[PDB]
Amino acid sequence: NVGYQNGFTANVTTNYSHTTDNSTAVQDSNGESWNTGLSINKGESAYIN
Amino acid sequence: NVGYQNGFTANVTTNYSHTTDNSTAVQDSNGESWNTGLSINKGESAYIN
Repeated sequence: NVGYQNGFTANVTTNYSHTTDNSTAVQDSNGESWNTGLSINKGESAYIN
Repeated sequence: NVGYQNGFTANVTTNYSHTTDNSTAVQDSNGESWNTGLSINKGESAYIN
């Protein structure tokens, strides 16, 4: 960066950084389910008397 | 960083830090489904009279 801060001024900055990281989690689940069902057979679909 | 401000300027910085965090999450779920179905037998496909 350069600029006019009471005359000329200028600066050169450099930087570098390093990270380590570690984490942990758990998870649950509990659920229900329903179902129905129908079926048919066309031909011999009914009886009589 | 080095640079110019009314002469020579220099600085050297070090920096370090530590972070910890914890979190929860709760998720509901609801849904429906439908299903149709067909079958046939090639060979003795249809009875006649």
